[PDB]
Amino acid sequence: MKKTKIVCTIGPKTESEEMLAKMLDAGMNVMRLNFSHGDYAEHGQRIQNLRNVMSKTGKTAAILLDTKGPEIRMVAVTYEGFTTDLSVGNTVLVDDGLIGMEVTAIEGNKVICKVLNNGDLGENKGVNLPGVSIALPALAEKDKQDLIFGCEQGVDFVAASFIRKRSDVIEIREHLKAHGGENIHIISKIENQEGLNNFDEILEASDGIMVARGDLGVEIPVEEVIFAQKMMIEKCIRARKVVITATMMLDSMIKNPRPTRAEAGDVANAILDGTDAVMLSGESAKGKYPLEAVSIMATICERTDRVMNSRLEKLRITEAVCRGAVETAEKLDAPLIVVATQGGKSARAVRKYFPDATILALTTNEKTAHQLVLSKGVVPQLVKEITSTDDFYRLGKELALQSGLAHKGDVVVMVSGALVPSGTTNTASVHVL
Amino acid sequence: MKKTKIVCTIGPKTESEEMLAKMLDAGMNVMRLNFSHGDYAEHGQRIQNLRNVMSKTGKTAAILLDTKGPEIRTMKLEGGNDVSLKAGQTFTFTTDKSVIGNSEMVAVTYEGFTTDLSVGNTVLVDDGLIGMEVTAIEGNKVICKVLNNGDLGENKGVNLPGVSIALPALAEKDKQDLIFGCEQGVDFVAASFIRKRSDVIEIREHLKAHGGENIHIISKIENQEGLNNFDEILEASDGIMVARGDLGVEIPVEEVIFAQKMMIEKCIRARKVVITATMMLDSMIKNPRPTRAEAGDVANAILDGTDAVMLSGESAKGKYPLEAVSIMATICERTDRVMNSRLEKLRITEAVCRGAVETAEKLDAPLIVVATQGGKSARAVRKYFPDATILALTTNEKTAHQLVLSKGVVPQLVKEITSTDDFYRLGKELALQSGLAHKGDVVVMVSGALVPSGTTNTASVHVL
Amino acid sequence: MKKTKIVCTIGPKTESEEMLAKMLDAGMNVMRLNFSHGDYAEHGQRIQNLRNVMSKTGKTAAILLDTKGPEIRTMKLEGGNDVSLKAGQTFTFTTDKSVIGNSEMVAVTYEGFTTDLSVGNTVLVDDGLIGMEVTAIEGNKVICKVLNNGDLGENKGVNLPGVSIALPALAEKDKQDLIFGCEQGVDFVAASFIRKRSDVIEIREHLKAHGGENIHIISKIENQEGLNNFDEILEASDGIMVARGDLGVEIPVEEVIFAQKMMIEKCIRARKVVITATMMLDSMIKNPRPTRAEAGDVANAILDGTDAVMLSGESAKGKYPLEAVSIMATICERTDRVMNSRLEKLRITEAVCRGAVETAEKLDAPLIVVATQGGKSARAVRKYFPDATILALTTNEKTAHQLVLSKGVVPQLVKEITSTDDFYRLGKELALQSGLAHKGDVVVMVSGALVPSGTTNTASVHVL
Amino acid sequence: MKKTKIVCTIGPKTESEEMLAKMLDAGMNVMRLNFSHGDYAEHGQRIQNLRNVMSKTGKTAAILLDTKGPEIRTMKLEGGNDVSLKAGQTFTFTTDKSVIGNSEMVAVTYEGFTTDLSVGNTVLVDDGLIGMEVTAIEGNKVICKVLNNGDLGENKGVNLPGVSIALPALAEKDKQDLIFGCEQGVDFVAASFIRKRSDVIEIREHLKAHGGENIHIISKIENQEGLNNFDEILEASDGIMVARGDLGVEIPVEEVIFAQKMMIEKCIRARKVVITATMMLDSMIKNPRPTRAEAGDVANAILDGTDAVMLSGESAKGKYPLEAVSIMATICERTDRVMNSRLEKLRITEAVCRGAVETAEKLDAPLIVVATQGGKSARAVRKYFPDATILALTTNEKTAHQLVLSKGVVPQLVKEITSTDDFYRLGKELALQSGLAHKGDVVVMVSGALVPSGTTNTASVHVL
Repeated sequence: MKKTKIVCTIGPKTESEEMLAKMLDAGMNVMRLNFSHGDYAEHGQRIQNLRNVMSKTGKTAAILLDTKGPEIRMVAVTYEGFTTDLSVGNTVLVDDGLIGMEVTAIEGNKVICKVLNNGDLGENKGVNLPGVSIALPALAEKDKQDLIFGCEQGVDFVAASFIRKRSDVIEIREHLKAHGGENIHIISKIENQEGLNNFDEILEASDGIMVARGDLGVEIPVEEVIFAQKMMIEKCIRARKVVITATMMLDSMIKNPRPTRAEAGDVANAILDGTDAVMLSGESAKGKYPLEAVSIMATICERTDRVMNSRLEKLRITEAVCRGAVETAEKLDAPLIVVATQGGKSARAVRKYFPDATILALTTNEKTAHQLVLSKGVVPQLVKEITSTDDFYRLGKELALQSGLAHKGDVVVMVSGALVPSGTTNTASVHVL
Repeated sequence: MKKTKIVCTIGPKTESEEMLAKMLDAGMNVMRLNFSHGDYAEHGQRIQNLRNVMSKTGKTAAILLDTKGPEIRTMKLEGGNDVSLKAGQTFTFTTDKSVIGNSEMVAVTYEGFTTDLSVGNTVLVDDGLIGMEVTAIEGNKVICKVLNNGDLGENKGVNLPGVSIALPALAEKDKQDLIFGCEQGVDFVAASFIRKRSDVIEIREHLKAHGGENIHIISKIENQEGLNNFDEILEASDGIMVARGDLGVEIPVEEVIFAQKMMIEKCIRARKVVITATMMLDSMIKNPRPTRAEAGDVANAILDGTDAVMLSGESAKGKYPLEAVSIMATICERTDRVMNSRLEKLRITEAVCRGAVETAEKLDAPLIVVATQGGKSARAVRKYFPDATILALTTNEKTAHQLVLSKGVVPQLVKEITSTDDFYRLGKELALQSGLAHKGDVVVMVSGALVPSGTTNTASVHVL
Repeated sequence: MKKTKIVCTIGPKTESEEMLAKMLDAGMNVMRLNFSHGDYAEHGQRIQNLRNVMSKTGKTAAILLDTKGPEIRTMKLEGGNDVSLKAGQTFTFTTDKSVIGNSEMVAVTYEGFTTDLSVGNTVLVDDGLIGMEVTAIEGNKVICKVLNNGDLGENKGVNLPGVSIALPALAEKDKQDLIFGCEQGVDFVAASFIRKRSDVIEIREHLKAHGGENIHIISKIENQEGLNNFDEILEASDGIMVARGDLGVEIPVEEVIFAQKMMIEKCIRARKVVITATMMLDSMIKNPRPTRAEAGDVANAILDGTDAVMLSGESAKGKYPLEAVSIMATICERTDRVMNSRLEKLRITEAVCRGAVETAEKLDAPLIVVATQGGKSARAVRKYFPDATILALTTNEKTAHQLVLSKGVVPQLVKEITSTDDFYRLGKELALQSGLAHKGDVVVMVSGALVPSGTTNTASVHVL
Repeated sequence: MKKTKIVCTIGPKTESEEMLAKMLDAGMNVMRLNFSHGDYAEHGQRIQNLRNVMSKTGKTAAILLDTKGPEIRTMKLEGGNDVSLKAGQTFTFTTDKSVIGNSEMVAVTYEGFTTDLSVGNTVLVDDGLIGMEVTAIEGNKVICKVLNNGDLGENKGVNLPGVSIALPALAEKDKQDLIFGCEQGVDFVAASFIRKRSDVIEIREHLKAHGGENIHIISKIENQEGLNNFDEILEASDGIMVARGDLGVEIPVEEVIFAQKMMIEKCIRARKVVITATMMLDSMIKNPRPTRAEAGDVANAILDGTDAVMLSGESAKGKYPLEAVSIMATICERTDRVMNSRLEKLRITEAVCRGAVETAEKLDAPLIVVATQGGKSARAVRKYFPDATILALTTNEKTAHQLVLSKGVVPQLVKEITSTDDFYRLGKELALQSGLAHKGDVVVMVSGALVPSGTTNTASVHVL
């Protein structure tokens, strides 16, 4: 059964309970909500329906909120500081890369440029200032209400748009914490050369990364974009942080109930690079065939996961422990690695080595039972309490057999923290069911 | 410099010497002649031109003749107008080549469309535009049921999943194209729609009848039968062309990457070339820049491990053909750059050619000089993805051109090589001459010695 | 500090408390009681002196009772006068125990001497002093030709190299000695002349009979038959004593090293103690420094991988016992200090314990703390030759004592460990208080959880 | 069968063509002439005797000159009677070679005794028989306190544990020995008591002045100074002899094995021969079979990786010199048999030669044919302990001689090789001819090509 997770952007064609239950069945794991449209009571109801389908069925799913972030769209440009922040020689581009201009003069409220290439300029096009740094907040007074709605509803993840550096992340995170959303994970969307160059620092600040290669492409040389993707997936796998692969996934399916062979290859290679999750935007949100897309997407995942291997080859404790747990599991042919988590780090720590076995992750934490839904190959499980290391062993032996994920006489490797604080994974323990 | 080779389909937009020189200058290595169109006088000239440029410049290049192969076409419609088909509708295929079609029925060029197809099977028209499962067969008719909405034009292609189409390996015309190619002396022949071992042997027997015994046969796997017979098809051929677009029509979508990755992997093991072909930078037929999706697709096939990536319409008829070769070259360069050598029943040649590459690497040699007759040893070194350029010395002119298709090899025609010490002596003179290395560079040299041409058996480390 | 354990034979010149305490200081770990000698009253006070030194000092040692064994000896000569035998002469052994021998004939204590032997067989008398070849077995006579000049004394040992001897597993006195062994509650019994599995089973039965079921049987391999059946013998035993001198008078000399190395290796694999025993520092029976060659042979046996090295008469009855222990122990520390862990069907215990050592090494842990009931999981950890010391906590005393014989384990006896977390709390307390580790140090802790005695399943890492 | 080589000391009881011939049959590879004994006529005849046997049989051997070397000895006693020294007594050595001593004073041969020694230093006399500690040095007297009881005889050896002695590199008769050594064209010279690089540089200059520039210098490491300077000594030597007995009287016991194994390790890595030399089978001087412990000591020295193992008194002045060679050789065959290649700063020869052994093993080659001018490539391929035999081809007869000492090489003097292919051609003729390999065997062939003497840069695989 598939291991990599499917994020499905849900809008009004798909928000019903009956569809949401269908889409969970087809392999949806996370509802993405893209607040570049809609009204709050609509969205608020879109959440409740999923949360109803969840009670009604026993399925887990996570909720992820998208923020739009900063934009810049003789023509008239939205951004008043355009003239300040641009510089002589700079390369402006309009309409996702279509026309490139080089800045010759800026006088007053005017950036006068020389057009470098032919193109048909229209209404409301994108302006990209590659290199150039923009003084717009990561999170402007306008998208901030989106966030607050998000904390209020208690979404699991926030994907933040147009992240260019550490500071940006920290400013999304200081917002959330101002409103009770401190336990909400931030996924940073690298959509530009600046964010790209600042990735390692964007990565230490965030909880994950959304690889938006479409957006990124506009800004950097084509022959660099896959390599950006691969690097960022690899850097995320190492850090133990979720990474979604997001843009241009199965786009044809907004018009067709079957994907291009080049889309499928492109989704399969991202999974092979090592993602946690693959994303469906309009295919599930606006298009004519949303349940078709989730289902083909799920067969691509399943077919791809199932040929992939484990990945075992200062040195840290959690790293030694969790690498041994997976090495030992596969050695002993265990179907499962059963893990105790508070905030998820150690289910994430095990997953980093791409286990054959399923991670069944026991938490008493609700947010982290949901959040873990976005981690590759992980099945979260909310438990009432784990009182001791032997209790954990005893409980997880019950839930493993009970899970149907293993049977009597199966070997199961159990991973947890014992006499340590939350941050750490420190003991591994093999058991026969 | 780029190690993977670029095969460019030359058309009349590119066939000139001044444009062919530019293409060799942007990074084209192999000229593909698509005999699904054109004529012998034209292709004859396209050949002479390249041979002229290669003479004019001193560049090397290979010439690949692509066969059109067996097809099933639907034929003509009433008044030559497209008809609109619709789901659940009965449609019917007729074997009568003079029945003109409408939205109820067409005729198909293939006389055994019934004799072969079977009640229940899938029929797809215009490269999978329209799908249809069979519900009956009677007489000269395949009575079908239409599964989705489309418009049927005239003369469309028919893809018959599963159906062992008993069409022959060589078309009526295909034989005369092959004969043209033997006469012209082309280096490779890429043969379309290879379903089994016997299909290969039928092209090889054809070429052998005509002085083509030394021509390499690149089999195009374009359907499920060919896939299922890959290992045997590969034992029989000299290389493989992965046709992704074609296979995409023929097999489930989630299988194609894996059909590609699987075929490239086995080609490398077999020491035979592999071209990754359809659906590369097709957008560049209208656009002077590629998709991010396209440049990505290309990079992943180089990373999978191809020898060569192929330009079709983008260099044959597209509006921006020199741009394709250049961005296709920068993608190559960029990708090879970050690739590693892969070193981790005995075979003497595997043994020495793996050592010689592992040593090159440890000693930081710029070059591996290899001595070949038919290219095997240079192909056997290439199998471990050396960092080092393989400079391969031949006295055989054909295998000198043929070798231009292999990854990161640079062929060089030499007068004779008289002995093992002479090889070492001559290859150092040419290694310095090549500008691929310099004084005090180490150079591993690979060759056979007191052995027949099959075998590569000795290696030698030299400081220039 | 040294990791390989020293077994010291205790006799009357070193049996005192003051001396026992010095030797414990020098490196003694195990007191061997050789029952070739002494009475039960002596060995009893011997055992008592050591127990009082352990009381008074908190040192732990073990007590290993070494049987004398069944034997074939020659018996009494005319007048008690040694005789000189000549190369080539005839000589006869007689099963007849009444015959007072001379220059032509002796009696041997073994009734089955004619049965066991064969024409062509070699008989060695007095530690291979004299050899002879069997020329005819007639009646109660074995008639031989003398292979070399030598002097026969009374009551000499006989070795039948290559021959199976149907002597019993235990001499009569041996059975009477073993019950004393049970009474006294010794930790080990080393059983002499072990030839086959059945011998070991017998011995186990005997001890089991007298409440001695927790006493470990160390099988002494002293000849070819025993070497032949070593695997099935090691299976039935708790460990092995490699008696090199005996093997050297029984099997070809060039074989004895590989006998030693094979048996230490299979003991390590089976997770069972091995003692390297005879001919260690015998020169120190007379001198206060060992030979160069003596020092090398001990060192090589530790590098082979023994748990323990043995002193015999040079700590029991020699003139420099305390110097023997000391230099023995300096060879020990010197050799241990340069050995490496050994990390490279699959079981749970082996998987866990090898992860324990491997992780310990990676994380620079001074200590691996194990909780044992019967000693196994300390021995399972010891198999990989860790750099860390193994603190092994038991509530079981006999095992706390037997674990003293195991390479580089520091046993220690505890009230109780109630749970797995209790274990990790307890072992950190004792790890710090042991002075083996200090605050900041990592400590890998190994145990069994929700499993019965047999099994080591879990492992935790902690910083002190 | 065996690969490790045997140096045998030839003395009176063994010097005859009949004897030497059986010696060679039994395992002898090198004749050691020990120049602590015997006039030049004697050694001259032994030299001739051996060269006769070789000629008359086609056998190869080498001849090695073992210098006596510089010494400190005690001198003459009153009336020439042994004096018994008592522990705690005062005892003085005098630099006055006029004095005739007794139980309180002796003269020594060494004038620098007083200089080199220090209060607190240990003096040993008669191979460690009596030890003493310096209490004061006054004038030409080193006043001591005797450490243990013993009879000092006359003309006894003195060892100064850990003291740098400024005796010269060479004794006066040593120089005259080395000149005879040159006239005789011996193949090696094992120089005695080598303690710093400058000593070797001297011995080399002496041989060079007498036309012995082709003679290899084996440095004997006999004390702590030699050991601390072993890296630069090894570097200026062609090889090493480990004098264990002497190291035993000079450095801490527990340290001697390690000194051995270190020095064997470093000679392997350096591609220079190493001989393990003293106290191997000394018991066999009086006895026809060796000791268990002696057998073990030889086997371990072989597993450490020696080229050669040395006999002394056993073959020179023993009772059973041919018994000794035989069991030594059985010990060799038996141990060599169970050892493995060692495959697992970036240089050419090391790469080619590792690859060759590496390739030979993969392909199971019985044989590696090497072409050598001064033996280096034989010694380079030997470094990895190939399973295969090295058949080493030279036109140089000295190296064909010296290569006799290298582990598992079979020297072959050939009339020429004119090219690399000429090599490959001849190496198969000889490989088949040699009975070592047979039709169908793989044979790996290693040489230099387009390179001067120093370098091994080409390897080739051939089927016979």
